Amino acid sequence: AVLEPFSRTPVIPVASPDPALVNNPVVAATEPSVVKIRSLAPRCQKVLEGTGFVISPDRVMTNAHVVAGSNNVTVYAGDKPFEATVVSYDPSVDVAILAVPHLPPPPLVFAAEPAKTGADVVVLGYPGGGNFTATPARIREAIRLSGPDIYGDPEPVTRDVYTIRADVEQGDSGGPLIDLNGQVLGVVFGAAIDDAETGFVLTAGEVAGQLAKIGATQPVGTGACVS
Amino acid sequence: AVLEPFSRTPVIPVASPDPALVNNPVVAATEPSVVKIRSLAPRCQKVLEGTGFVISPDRVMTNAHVVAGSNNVTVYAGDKPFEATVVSYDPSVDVAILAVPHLPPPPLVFAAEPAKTGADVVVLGYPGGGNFTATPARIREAIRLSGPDIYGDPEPVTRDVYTIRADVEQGDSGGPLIDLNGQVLGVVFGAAIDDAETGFVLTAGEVAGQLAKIGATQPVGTGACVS
Repeated sequence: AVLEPFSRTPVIPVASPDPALVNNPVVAATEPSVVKIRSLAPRCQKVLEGTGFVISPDRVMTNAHVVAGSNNVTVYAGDKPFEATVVSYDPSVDVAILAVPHLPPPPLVFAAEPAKTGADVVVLGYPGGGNFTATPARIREAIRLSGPDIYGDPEPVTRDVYTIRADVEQGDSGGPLIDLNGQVLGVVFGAAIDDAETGFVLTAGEVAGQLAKIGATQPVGTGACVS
Repeated sequence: AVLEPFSRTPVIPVASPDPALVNNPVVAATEPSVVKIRSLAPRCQKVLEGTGFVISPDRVMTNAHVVAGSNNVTVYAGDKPFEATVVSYDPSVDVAILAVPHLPPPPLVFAAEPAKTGADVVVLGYPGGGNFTATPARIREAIRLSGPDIYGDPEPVTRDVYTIRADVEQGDSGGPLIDLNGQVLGVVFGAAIDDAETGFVLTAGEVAGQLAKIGATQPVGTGACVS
């Protein structure tokens, strides 16, 4: 008889994030390029709020689920609204790119190399659709994560992610995980259900393919409401 | 005490469709402009097949649910495949428009006036992804139908539809309901669940708004897999 429990390796244990990261000079320097996204989604009977960041002039990256099902997307930078168009939308990888004419802040650069276990990193975003907040974090591990896409479609997806030790909050989706150099390590998208202090981040490598469509100008749809 | 059953008016009873409609000269004349659609949908672990029809040179109308979740759409006319691009996709009304370069058959015209109860009409399409089939039909009523969109999103939709007396088959979705003049009265999309010989057709008026995007050229997404 082979016994039939299911087991998996735990998320890599790492030290508590350094609380002082909230005051690291990288936070204030990066903040202008981290934007709030508000999406009206009457089909879903919701207003969605999340975070994005500038990837090139007039181009903002966020998660697909931050705009899924919506019919109007506004980007806020420096407490000012900017009209946005969804020009790339990928519910499998979970990334959207927005065209945002005349958006003042400069782009952030994706980090050239992967982060290492135990590294000090920072989640930047807008919890609750409120004020900009830096959330101290620590890298646990780069993993290949398999699971459903944002719609729960039949065929699962496999993506390169970081697990992090952090308290990721609703509204942080779409924001960057930055290193202490102010470069983007990935896009924060989720939190563990059962593992309280664990967040999930799409790696820079995982989202890189989306940039092939950065030159798009026409609106693409925003798909179904997330269940 | 007010009693609490639910009641509704029955679909309008009408005579059985005239079986001779399969041989009406309008069928053969319209057939070249009624195309088969095959959509590869690996996200949904399915191949989807339905029907569409030419609405303007190199432009085909079908239902959104005929291409929902797919990543490749082929149009077949005269037993030949044509590459297609989804350039408009509306899961609320349930209509997609395909750009189909160098598609030989001519367009069909939308009928200028609504059909009347009892009118002889014909459902044209490709049941089971097989051979072209004309299905005799009879108009029951033009109604305003409320219900969920194709994804079961929270907010219901209200659409102008015909109910018809007909045996609508899987694969007929997206095909035209034609009058005896060979003009398009609407787009066949569904069948009653409990009322066996009843089909549902989006009216010409209901789908007319989609034509505002007929000049689109860039691909839009195909949304979520229908559950």
